[PDB]
Amino acid sequence: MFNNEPLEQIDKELHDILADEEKRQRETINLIASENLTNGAVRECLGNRVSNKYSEGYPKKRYYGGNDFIDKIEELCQKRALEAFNVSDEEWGVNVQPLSGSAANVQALYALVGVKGKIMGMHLCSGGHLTHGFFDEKKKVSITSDMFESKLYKCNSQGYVDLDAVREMALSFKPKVIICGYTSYPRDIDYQQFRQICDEVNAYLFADISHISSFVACNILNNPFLHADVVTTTTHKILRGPRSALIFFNKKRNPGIEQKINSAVFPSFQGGPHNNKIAAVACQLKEVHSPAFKEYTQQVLLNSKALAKALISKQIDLVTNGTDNHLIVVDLRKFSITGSKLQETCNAINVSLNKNTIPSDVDCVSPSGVRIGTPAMTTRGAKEKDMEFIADVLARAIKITVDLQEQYGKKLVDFKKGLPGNAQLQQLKQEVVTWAGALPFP
Amino acid sequence: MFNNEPLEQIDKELHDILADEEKRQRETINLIASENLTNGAVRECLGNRVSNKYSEGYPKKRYYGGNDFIDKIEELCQKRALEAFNVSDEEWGVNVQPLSGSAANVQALYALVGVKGKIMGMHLCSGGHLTHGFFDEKKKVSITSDMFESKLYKCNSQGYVDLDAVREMALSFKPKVIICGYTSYPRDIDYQQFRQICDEVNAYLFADISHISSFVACNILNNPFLHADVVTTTTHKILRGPRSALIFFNKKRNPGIEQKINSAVFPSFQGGPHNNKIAAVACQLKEVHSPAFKEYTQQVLLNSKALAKALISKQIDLVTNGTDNHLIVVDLRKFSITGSKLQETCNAINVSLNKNTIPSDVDCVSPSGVRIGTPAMTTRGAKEKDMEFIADVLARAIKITVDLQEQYGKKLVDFKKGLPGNAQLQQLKQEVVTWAGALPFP
Ligand SMILES: Cc1[nH]nc2c1[C@](c1cc(-c3cccc(CC(=O)O)c3)cc(C(F)(F)F)c1)(C(C)C)C(C#N)=C(N)O2
Ligand SMILES: Cc1[nH]nc2c1[C@](c1cc(-c3cccc(CC(=O)O)c3)cc(C(F)(F)F)c1)(C(C)C)C(C#N)=C(N)O2
Ligand SMILES: Cc1ncc(COP(=O)(O)O)c(CNCC(=O)O)c1O
Ligand SMILES: Cc1ncc(COP(=O)(O)O)c(CNCC(=O)O)c1O
Ligand SMILES: [Cl-]
Repeated sequence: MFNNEPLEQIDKELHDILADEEKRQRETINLIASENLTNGAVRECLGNRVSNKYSEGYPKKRYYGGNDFIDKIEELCQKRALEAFNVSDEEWGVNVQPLSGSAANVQALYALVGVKGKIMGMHLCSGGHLTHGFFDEKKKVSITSDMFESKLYKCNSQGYVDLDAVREMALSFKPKVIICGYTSYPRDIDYQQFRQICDEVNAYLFADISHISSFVACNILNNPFLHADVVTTTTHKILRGPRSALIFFNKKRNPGIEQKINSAVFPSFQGGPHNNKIAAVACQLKEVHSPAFKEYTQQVLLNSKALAKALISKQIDLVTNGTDNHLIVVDLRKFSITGSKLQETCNAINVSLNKNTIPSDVDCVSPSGVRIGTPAMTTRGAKEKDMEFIADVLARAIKITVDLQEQYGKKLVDFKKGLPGNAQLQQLKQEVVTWAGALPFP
Repeated sequence: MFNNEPLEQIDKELHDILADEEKRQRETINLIASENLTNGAVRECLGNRVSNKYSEGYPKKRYYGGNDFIDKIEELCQKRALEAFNVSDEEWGVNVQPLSGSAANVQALYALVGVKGKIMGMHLCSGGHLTHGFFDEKKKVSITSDMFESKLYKCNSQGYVDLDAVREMALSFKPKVIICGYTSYPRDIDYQQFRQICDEVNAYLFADISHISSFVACNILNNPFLHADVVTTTTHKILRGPRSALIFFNKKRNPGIEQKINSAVFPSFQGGPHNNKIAAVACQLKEVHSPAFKEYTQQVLLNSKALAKALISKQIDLVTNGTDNHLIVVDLRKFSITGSKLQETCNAINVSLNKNTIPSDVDCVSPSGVRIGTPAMTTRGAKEKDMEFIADVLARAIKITVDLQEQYGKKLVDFKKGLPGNAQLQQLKQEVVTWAGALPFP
């Protein structure tokens, strides 16, 4: 007593928009550091009938009948996750049920410190995530500044983590958790140094490696698993999985952490797991452990380096003057434009990026930079030689933005009046489209 | 630089388990009150490339480029949602970003009362959800008992909500929110009466209609939208959508509630929306508003009434002695067996149900009932006449359970040694498979 005609038939209205979306993705230079493109197999898992099953709890201990094959999927995903990050199931545990990065983080922090517990994270404007305790004088923007007592460490004026500031703050504030691993941080992290500050104050070491996970799995960047108590990561960014998350926990350093984290995910926060996600994660984690995926990840850093190098060669300034990873933050102060303007300009030419703060940004109403990254385009086969074009396209967009602002003014509503039908923008779009639309698309 | 082989080729291990899961779903009598089967259209949305897009924020106010077609999908889903529940966009608003029911509830409660705020919900044992403030003597089991101050009202010894007890509790405790609408409650709710109790003590009325949503839309059961300040619902149960949730809020009764709820969902709790979910939710919400779907939902209640009636005709006791909705709770005290034993027995014959408390239960270690429901089997085409067969199968399972406990003992670990290779169970399983396997399966 259901309707089984295809999407296109049942809902032509929705099917048009999705078809539109697919054309825009195919025809965009996607430079969002946190985006990627999933393969057909990951998307086959996400559409699988396994999302019909309620399976609250954990393997073998399910509050519903008929969970025998769901248990195998969930245990396979845990296995592959410990394999991907080169950890022993004797020493490390992983919860695979968290619905996304933000949920995973609030859950993991709750497990460690409880309500009113103290945490330390990097400030938003310095590259930290919302879920690392972010707040404003005006309000407690994240739940992690409200359900917990949070304190925020800033980076220095060059953009680097200042460990002397982290230690000083940890000694006076005495948090139970210090969060490192970030959202728009272009350098690697001295986890050992964090571990040393946490041992000093008897605080847990939380590493959120969502943005850099693939590097950690492939041994290209530092490994927080040598030093960290908890490691969270989303699966949808550089790792190239579905939208989901993983909480890793060190049983050897913290006996009984396993039950606290598992009880935090369920029944404290979540109800039913999303088994289509877990399937999809299982599938991508198998790809992650092959040497082919390591080649992809290597290519991501090779593209990021080149893209950084080409922008500097066109007199564009970068936070920390470079990158150790997949992402760059461009400082736009020398052109007297905002990242909010460059994002609209770039949207008009099919270039996807985001506005981003820089260390000198006092207020998020006008961020002075944009963040870009290479995972997505590296998935489409762009090589090092291809990065000069992207750098040229971004250079041209900055210049057009400067022209548009001169003509129409620094007010954002006014600036947008300048964009539609602009002949250079139409010309740049056409160039962007022709190159992007040519690339392999999963 | 990706692998585009199909799922079967890239990951044969995982593909087999999923083919196994599909076979088990096809050949199971699924009586889980919270489960259903999605059509191929909803599953096409869930596997769509729209899940590649980061779109943190709300339509038009997005922190990333390239969100033009995502904004249309997200505004289409909100529109279709308000249409489905027969509310005007001038008086009612809806957030469509919550990842699941538990998230929706914690977010909505936070919006209304904040950390340390006071809430009242129905106790777990009496049919309430975990997210309605559930705790026990030993621990704050749900975050809704810890981040909030919760108190729990019980149903009477017959299983019905005791409004007198809710009034008494509200006057002494003075909560800021009262939650009604439940997980294992077999009757309809007098929301007006709740609205009257909330106006007395200036509390918000929260209706969680996850289990009865299709009835509320189709106008078969009482409508909490006439009375409630907030309505939450999952989209994966009787409504038959993907795994997601909706928060509805009453703008007329509560000017400014829109911002509170939207900011609670993001950036307080969540990060990026899962756009494949929102597409999927959009698709099914269109079906929900059709006359075909009302027919389905009427059939759910016609099946549930008949199933109640046939079980009573075989001397099986039901909590409240019947049902006004899609679900029944069988009291197993007269047979001296537990619901945990009947769940295993039923799992051995491909009958999916869950163990469930009844009002006399003092421990969730030994629940005295099972909950069953008709949405799933109703989706497979089962009519009123077919409920006698389901009732026959359940009666036989209870009888076999009694026999096995007699032979092997009351101990749960001992009882399971009875189940494998049991000739009658093999006979019953075979009978279950034959009827289930033949039905229409989306
Ligand atoms: C949207 C989002 N989520 N997590 C983030 C962001 C980022 C972000 C968040 C915000 C943000 C989001 C919600 C609330 C607030 C507070 C406020 O509006 O004052 C800021 C703002 C910006 C920008 F550039 F507009 F200033 C950026 C970006 C990755 C998009 C961010 C930065 N910078 C960091 N560090 O992390
Ligand atoms: C799994 C789950 N989520 N929300 C529920 C449940 C239900 C449930 C939760 C629980 C439950 C879940 C987690 C933690 C606890 C506390 C404890 O184990 O002591 C109980 C137990 C049962 C049962 F029957 F085993 F006793 C049932 C069922 C729908 C499965 C439930 C009941 N009864 C109610 N009212 O609501
Ligand atoms: C370090 C980090 N942790 C957690 C999250 C949360 O992920 P969800 O969106 O799945 O909640 C993000 C999101 N990253 C935002 C961005 O870089 O675009 C992140 O960058
Ligand atoms: C009334 C109610 N509200 C919210 C939720 C939470 O939904 P998620 O599982 O999607 O978090 C449930 C789950 N229902 C459990 C059951 O009846 O089987 C529920 O029954
Ligand atoms: Cl999903």
